[PDB]
Amino acid sequence: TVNDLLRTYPADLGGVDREAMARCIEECLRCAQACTACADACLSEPTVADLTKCIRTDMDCADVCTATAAVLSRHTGYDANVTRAVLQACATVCAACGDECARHAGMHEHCRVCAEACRSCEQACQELLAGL
Amino acid sequence: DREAMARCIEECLRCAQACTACADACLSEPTVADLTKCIRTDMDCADVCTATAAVLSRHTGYDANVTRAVLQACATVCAACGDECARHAGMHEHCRVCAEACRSCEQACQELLAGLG
Amino acid sequence: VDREAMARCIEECLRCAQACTACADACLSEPTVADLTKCIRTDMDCADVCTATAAVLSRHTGYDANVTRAVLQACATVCAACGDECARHAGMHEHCRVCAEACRSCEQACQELLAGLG
Amino acid sequence: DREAMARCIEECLRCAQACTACADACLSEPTVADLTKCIRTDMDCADVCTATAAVLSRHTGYDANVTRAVLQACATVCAACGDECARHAGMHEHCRVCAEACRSCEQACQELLAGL
Ligand SMILES: [Cu+2]
Ligand SMILES: [Cu+2]
Ligand SMILES: [Cu+2]
Ligand SMILES: [Cu+2]
Ligand SMILES: [Cu+2]
Ligand SMILES: [Cu+]
Ligand SMILES: [Cu+]
Ligand SMILES: [Cu+]
Ligand SMILES: [Cu+]
Ligand SMILES: [Cu+]
Ligand SMILES: [Cu+]
Ligand SMILES: [Cu+]
Ligand SMILES: [Cu+]
Ligand SMILES: [Cu+]
Ligand SMILES: [Cu+]
Ligand SMILES: [Cu+]
Ligand SMILES: [Cu+]
Ligand SMILES: [Cu+]
Ligand SMILES: [Cu+]
Ligand SMILES: [Cu+]
Ligand SMILES: [Cu+]
Ligand SMILES: [Cu+]
Ligand SMILES: [Cu+]
Ligand SMILES: [Cu+]
Ligand SMILES: [Cu+]
Ligand SMILES: [Cu+]
Ligand SMILES: [Cu+]
Ligand SMILES: [Cu+]
Ligand SMILES: [Cu+]
Ligand SMILES: [Cu+]
Ligand SMILES: [Cu+]
Ligand SMILES: [Cu+]
Ligand SMILES: [Cu+]
Ligand SMILES: [Cu+]
Ligand SMILES: [Cu+]
Ligand SMILES: [Cu+]
Ligand SMILES: [Cu+]
Ligand SMILES: [Cu+]
Ligand SMILES: [Cu+]
Ligand SMILES: [Cu+]
Ligand SMILES: [Cu+]
Ligand SMILES: [Cu+]
Ligand SMILES: [Cu+]
Ligand SMILES: [Cu+]
Ligand SMILES: [Cu+]
Ligand SMILES: [Cu+]
Ligand SMILES: [Cu+]
Ligand SMILES: [Cu+]
Ligand SMILES: [Cu+]
Ligand SMILES: [Cu+]
Ligand SMILES: [Cu+]
Ligand SMILES: [Cu+]
Ligand SMILES: [Cu+]
Ligand SMILES: [Cu+]
Ligand SMILES: [Cu+]
Ligand SMILES: [Cu+]
Ligand SMILES: [Cu+]
Ligand SMILES: [Cu+]
Ligand SMILES: [Cu+]
Ligand SMILES: [Cu+]
Ligand SMILES: [Cu+]
Ligand SMILES: [Cu+]
Ligand SMILES: [Cu+]
Ligand SMILES: [Cu+]
Repeated sequence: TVNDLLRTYPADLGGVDREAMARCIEECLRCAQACTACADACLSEPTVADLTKCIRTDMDCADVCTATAAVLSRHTGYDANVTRAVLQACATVCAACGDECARHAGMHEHCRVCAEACRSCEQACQELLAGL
Repeated sequence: DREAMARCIEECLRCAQACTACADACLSEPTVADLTKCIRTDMDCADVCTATAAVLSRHTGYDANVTRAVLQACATVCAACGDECARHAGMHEHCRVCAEACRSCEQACQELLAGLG
Repeated sequence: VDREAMARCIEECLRCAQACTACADACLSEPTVADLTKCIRTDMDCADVCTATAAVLSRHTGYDANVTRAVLQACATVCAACGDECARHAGMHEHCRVCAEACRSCEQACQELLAGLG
Repeated sequence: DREAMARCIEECLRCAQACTACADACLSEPTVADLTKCIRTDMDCADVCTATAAVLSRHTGYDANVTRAVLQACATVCAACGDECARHAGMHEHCRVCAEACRSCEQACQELLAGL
């Protein structure tokens, strides 16, 4: 669907890596879902009081990944400054979320899944950023 | 159900992205002046689906009234967006793709809504 | 006449979203966080729906009363639920008292607009 | 200083709403074909300001790198949106109002960023 809409856009996109752009959008949507699920699972743990930083960072990562996917999906009136700045924010938050979840991943499968999604999204954002 | 909940969350996030992409494609059409209702409805559908995905991710069974009310709003907006994009789908492949994403999301929301009661 | 009520509801929704996010964050920092998890979840839901609602209401191009009423109904429902949950903790936590007042005010502004359309 | 954080959150939510309204107003102009970059940038600014308001509401000082990165994105988008709307502000009152909201938000985000 993401690649579909990208191919039907009514103009040339410059020379942005189209396949990398589509991959990053897809990763951001998967990552947002993984983060929201991790936040919800942490909230239901009896040890929730020890997982508050994890929860907060999950929520931040979901919000930024959702914003990022939206900004990346838009090509009209493209502004490299905005796109680069949002990708950099997303990479930073995904790295932070990955770090926090990795600390709980031994104990909680939900944080293991979330950490993998965040690392993958971090890498897809960094790759797109380098390719612009 | 959990599996149906996760399917609906995924559909909502894809739908929001499809609507954003459709709005942007419409905005770049030379005939943009004829696509303004499509663009506005896409924007509404993106905002409601984004909210819906977030609300559903935190669903616990407790206060099903909230979940049902949000699902109903989402189904309604997806159907409206699907109807508008379907009008331009013969001419614009982006609206065809968007209409399909909205119908899929509409159906996933209706299915989940029926399964909560 | 719809427009002044629409603007009032948009303003209420933005105040409500901020109050809910602040309440969720304050609950998260309480030593008793384990007892406030439903409050936190509902605050987050109310912030998301109020932000969506304010955006839908701000748009007049290609207006469709059915969509607007459906979103307002969702918003009214979530504000009422959030108001109820925060009211349970309002005796103990000032943040939940403030949030409950914002949600009731937003609930009422959404119900008023809904009745006036439809 | 927590009051500054709350002020910035409020500004971000107002800015998102102002951008949404400007995008909608532009969409209804007969000259919409000339306003597409304004509309697109308004939509980006709404999404980023919405994200920013949420991130800031949960800020604890722990991982300041996240908050700073988000504020930097927000400042950049608000500046871009402010620039584009300022170009149409002579002709469209909606873009004048939106440009003022974006400049205020840009400045509040830059100020907060410097203070962390
Ligand atoms: Cu987890
Ligand atoms: Cu569509
Ligand atoms: Cu509200
Ligand atoms: Cu509360
Ligand atoms: Cu409310
Ligand atoms: Cu991501
Ligand atoms: Cu994530
Ligand atoms: Cu988690
Ligand atoms: Cu995350
Ligand atoms: Cu993320
Ligand atoms: Cu990210
Ligand atoms: Cu992440
Ligand atoms: Cu995570
Ligand atoms: Cu975790
Ligand atoms: Cu996690
Ligand atoms: Cu993650
Ligand atoms: Cu991520
Ligand atoms: Cu990413
Ligand atoms: Cu949807
Ligand atoms: Cu959609
Ligand atoms: Cu479209
Ligand atoms: Cu369209
Ligand atoms: Cu749509
Ligand atoms: Cu939607
Ligand atoms: Cu939905
Ligand atoms: Cu929907
Ligand atoms: Cu839709
Ligand atoms: Cu549509
Ligand atoms: Cu459409
Ligand atoms: Cu389209
Ligand atoms: Cu369309
Ligand atoms: Cu469409
Ligand atoms: Cu659609
Ligand atoms: Cu949809
Ligand atoms: Cu759906
Ligand atoms: Cu609220
Ligand atoms: Cu509460
Ligand atoms: Cu609330
Ligand atoms: Cu709310
Ligand atoms: Cu409301
Ligand atoms: Cu509400
Ligand atoms: Cu509270
Ligand atoms: Cu509370
Ligand atoms: Cu509340
Ligand atoms: Cu509320
Ligand atoms: Cu309201
Ligand atoms: Cu802002
Ligand atoms: Cu703005
Ligand atoms: Cu505008
Ligand atoms: Cu404009
Ligand atoms: Cu703007
Ligand atoms: Cu903005
Ligand atoms: Cu900002
Ligand atoms: Cu901003
Ligand atoms: Cu702006
Ligand atoms: Cu602007
Ligand atoms: Cu503008
Ligand atoms: Cu304007
Ligand atoms: Cu403008
Ligand atoms: Cu503008
Ligand atoms: Cu603007
Ligand atoms: Cu603006
Ligand atoms: Cu702004
Ligand atoms: Cu700002």
